[PDB]
Amino acid sequence: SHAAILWNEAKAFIAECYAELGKAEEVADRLDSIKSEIDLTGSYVHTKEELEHGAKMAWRNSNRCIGRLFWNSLNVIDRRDVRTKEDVRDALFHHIETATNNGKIRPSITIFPPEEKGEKQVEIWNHQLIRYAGYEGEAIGDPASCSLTAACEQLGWRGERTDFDLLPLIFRMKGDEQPVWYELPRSLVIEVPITHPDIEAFSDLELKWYGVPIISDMKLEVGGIHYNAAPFNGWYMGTEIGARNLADEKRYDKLKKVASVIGISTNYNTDLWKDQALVELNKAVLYSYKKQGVSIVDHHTAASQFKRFEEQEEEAGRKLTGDWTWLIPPISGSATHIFHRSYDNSIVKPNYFYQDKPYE
Amino acid sequence: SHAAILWNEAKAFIAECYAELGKAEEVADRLDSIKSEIDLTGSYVHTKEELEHGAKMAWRNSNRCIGRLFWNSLNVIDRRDVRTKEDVRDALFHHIETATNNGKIRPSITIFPPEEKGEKQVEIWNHQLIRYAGYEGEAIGDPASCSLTAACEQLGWRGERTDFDLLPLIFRMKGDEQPVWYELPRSLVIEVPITHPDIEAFSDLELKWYGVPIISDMKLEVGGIHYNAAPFNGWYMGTEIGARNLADEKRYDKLKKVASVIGISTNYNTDLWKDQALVELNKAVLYSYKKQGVSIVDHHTAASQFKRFEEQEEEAGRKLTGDWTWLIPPISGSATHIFHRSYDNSIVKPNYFYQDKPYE
Ligand code: HEM
Ligand code: HEM
Ligand SMILES: C[C@H](O)[C@H](O)[C@H]1CNc2nc(N)[nH]c(=O)c2N1
Ligand SMILES: C[C@H](O)[C@H](O)[C@H]1CNc2nc(N)[nH]c(=O)c2N1
Ligand SMILES: NC(=[NH2+])NCCC[C@H](N)C(=O)O
Ligand SMILES: NC(=[NH2+])NCCC[C@H](N)C(=O)O
Repeated sequence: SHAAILWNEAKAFIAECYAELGKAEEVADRLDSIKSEIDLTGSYVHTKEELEHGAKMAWRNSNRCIGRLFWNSLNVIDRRDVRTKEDVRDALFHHIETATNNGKIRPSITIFPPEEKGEKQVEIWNHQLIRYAGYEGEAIGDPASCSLTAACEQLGWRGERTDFDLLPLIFRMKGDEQPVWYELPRSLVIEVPITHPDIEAFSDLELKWYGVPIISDMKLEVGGIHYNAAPFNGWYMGTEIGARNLADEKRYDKLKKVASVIGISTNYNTDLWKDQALVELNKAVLYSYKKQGVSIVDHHTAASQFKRFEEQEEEAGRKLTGDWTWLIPPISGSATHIFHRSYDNSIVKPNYFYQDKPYE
Repeated sequence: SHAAILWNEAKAFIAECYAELGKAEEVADRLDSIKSEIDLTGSYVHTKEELEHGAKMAWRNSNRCIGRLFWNSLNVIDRRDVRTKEDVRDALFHHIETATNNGKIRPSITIFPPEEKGEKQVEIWNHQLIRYAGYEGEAIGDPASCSLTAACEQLGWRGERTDFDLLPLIFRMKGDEQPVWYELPRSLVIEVPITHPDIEAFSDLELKWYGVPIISDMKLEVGGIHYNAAPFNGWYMGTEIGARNLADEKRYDKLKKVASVIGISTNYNTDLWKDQALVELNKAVLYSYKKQGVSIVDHHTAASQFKRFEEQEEEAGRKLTGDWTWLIPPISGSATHIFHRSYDNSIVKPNYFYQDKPYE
C-alpha cells in the first residue's frame, strides 16, 4: 500500500506543481517516468525544480506560520548528495552561514536525502540548529532543552553550565546505532545581547538570544516523499523571544526580574506589571536585534504582511488555511486583523509535520 | 418530533439535576408528572429549584466564560409571572438595580417566560440591558450598536448623538407586531469615567463605560425548555473594556489618542506603542472602576480563578469544556495558564445560545 499512496500523492503534486510553474504539458510524460521509477526502484527522485517549489509550497501551506508572504523567496539548498557525517556537518555549518548572512537573514532550507524504505538516511536530533542547553537542580538555561541536553551528555558532550550553553549539532547516519555530535564554532553563531533604548539598567539582566531560528526536527513531505531531514529558517518575530522564550514561566521566566529593573512593583495584578514587563521586554528585543543589524520583525508588521498574503492567495485562486490559535501574537492579540477573523485549519500537502523524537 | 426531543432533554436534565442536588429518589416521580404534562399541555413547568440550578449549570457549561468559578453563587430571579410590558420593564429595571448593588455587582439572572409552541412570550431586542448607541456620517458612539440604534429610531426613539447615548430598553410582548421601548432612568445606571493613577492628562480623553455588562440576547435552554428571555450578568474583566470595547478599530478605537496622551510616538510599529497604549489603557480601567467601588477583575486574577475552577470540576468528576479562542485575554495571552493548555469545545446542555436578531 506504500507503493500505492506514493503514486497518488505524486499524481496530485506533479500536476499542481507544474500548473503553478506553467508546465502543464510536461505532466503526462513526467508521471509516466515516475510510474516506471516506483516499480523499478520502489520510489522516485524529484528534480531540482520540483523539490525547490515543493519546499516553497510546503511553506505556503504551513498553517502556523505568520510569515508566509515570502514563501516564494525561500532559498532552497539541495544537499541530497551528502554521504558522510562530514558532508552533513559541513552542510549544516553552511546553512547557518548562508542563512545568517551577516544579519540580513535569508529564509533558507537544506534538503537532505529522504527516507528510503521508510528508513532514514540522515536523522537530525536538534530541535533547532542553534538552541541553548537546559539543565536541573535549580533551573539553569532553557528548560525546553532538558531532554536533549541529557541525550547529548549521554554521548560525551559536556556543557559549561551557563544559562546560554550552545548545544552541539547532533545527528545519526543510516547504518550507525548511535548519533554523533559536533560543537558549533562560536564565529558562526550570531547572538544579540538584549538592551533597552531608554532604560540603561536593562543590561543588568544580562539577557541574550541567538539570531537565527533554524527548525531542524520536522519532516517535509512533498508528493509521497518524506524528507525527515530538511532544516528550514526564517527570521524571528520579536514576541517569539520576548514573550515566549524569555517570559514563559516554563522557559527563562524573566518577567519579575524585568519588572524589577523597570522600576515597577510586582505587588498587585491590577497594576498589570506583567503586561508592562512584557511590552518593555519586547521593545528591548526589537531594538537590540535592529541595533545590531540582525533581521527581526514585530508582530504588527508581521500581521500586516500576513494580511497581504491572505489577499495574494485569494488573487491566485488558492484557498487559505491557517491555525488561529498559533497565528495570533501572544502579545496584544486583538490589535491585529488576525484576531478578528477565522481560519480554516486543514492539512494540505506539501507541508511540514512533526515527527517522533529519537531521544526521550 | 418536538414533543419527543423535549422529553429526551427533560430526562437527561432532571436526572443530572437531582443527582447534583442529592435527590435521586425523586427522579422517577417527577419524570412521570412531566410525561403527563407534555401530553396534557404539550410542555412542562420547572420548579423554582430546578430552574435555579438549571441556570447555574448553564453557566458552568459556558465554554467562553472565564469567570465560571462563581457559577453556584448565581442569583436567580424568577419572573415567569410577568404578563405586561409594565411587568417586564419593572423586572428589567430591577435586574439592573439588584445586579448593580451600589458597585458590589451581583452575578444575576432574570428568568422570563419561555417559548410555548416555539412562539416567544417576551422578546428582548437589546444586546445588553445597558449599552451605548452607535451612529454614522463619521463614527459617533459604539459602531457595534449601529443596527439596533436605527431600529430604535424607526420606533420613535432619538439620541442626543453623543459618543455615550444610553439606548432604551426595547422588547416585544407576544401578540404585538412591533416592540415597545423605554428610556433608562439615569439614576439606575452606573458609569465610570476613566482616569489614570500616574498620568493626570488621561482625563482629556473623556472616556467612560457603564458598570454592568448584562447580556440580554441569548436563549437559556434547560432540558428542552427554551428561555429566549433570560438576561444574565457577571462583573467586567478589565480587558473587555480596555482592549476590546475602547481599543478595537471597529469599536471606539482610542489607541492612538491614548498613545498621544501618554507622551509616546505612533511613528513606528517597532516601538510597540499600540501595546504600550493597551497596557496603560487597561491599568486605567482597572483603577477607575476600583476607585469608584464598582466590581471588576483583571485578566490574571480571572485566569487564576478559572484555574481553580478547572480543578473543582475535576474534583467533582465533571468533564471540563471550554473555547480556547475565547478564553485567553486579548492582552498578554501567553502570561496565563489558559494559553498553555488545550480545551474541549463541546456543547453541553443546559447552556446559553445565540439566537437570530429581530432587527437587521
Ligand atoms: C521569513 C520569516 C518567517 C517568519 C516571520 C516566520 C514566523 C513564524 C512564527 C512567528 C511561527 C510561530 C513559531 C512558534 O510560535 O514557535 C512560525 C511557525 C512555523 N513556520 Fe514560520 N516564519 C518565517 C519563515 C519560515 C520558513 C522559512 C518556513 C519553511 C520553509 C516556515 C515554516 C514554519 C512552520 C511549519 C511552522 C510551524 C512550526 C512549529 O509548529 O513548530 N517559517 N513561523
Ligand atoms: C461573575 C463574573 C463573570 C466574569 C468575570 C465573566 C466573564 C466573561 C468574559 C470575560 C467573557 C467574554 C465576553 C466577551 O469576550 O464578549 C464571558 C462570556 C460569557 N459569559 Fe461570562 N462572566 C461572568 C459572569 C457570567 C454570568 C453571570 C453568566 C451566566 C449566568 C456568564 C455567561 C457567559 C456566556 C454564555 C458567555 C459567552 C458570551 C458571548 O459569547 O457573547 N458569565 N464571560
Ligand atoms: C500547544 C501549546 O501549549 C499552546 O496551546 C499553543 C498555542 N498557541 C501558540 N502559538 C504559537 N505561535 N506558538 C506556540 O507555541 C503556541 N502554543
Ligand atoms: C469571532 C470573532 O471575530 C473572534 O474570532 C473572537 C475570538 N476571540 C474572542 N474572545 C473573546 N473573549 N471575545 C471575543 O469577542 C472574541 N472574538
Ligand atoms: N521565525 C521562525 N521561523 N520561527 C520558527 C520557530 C522559532 C522558535 N519559536 C524559537 O523561538 O526558536
Ligand atoms: N463579564 C461579563 N459577564 N461579560 C459579558 C460580556 C460583556 C461584553 N464583553 C461587554 O463588553 O459589554
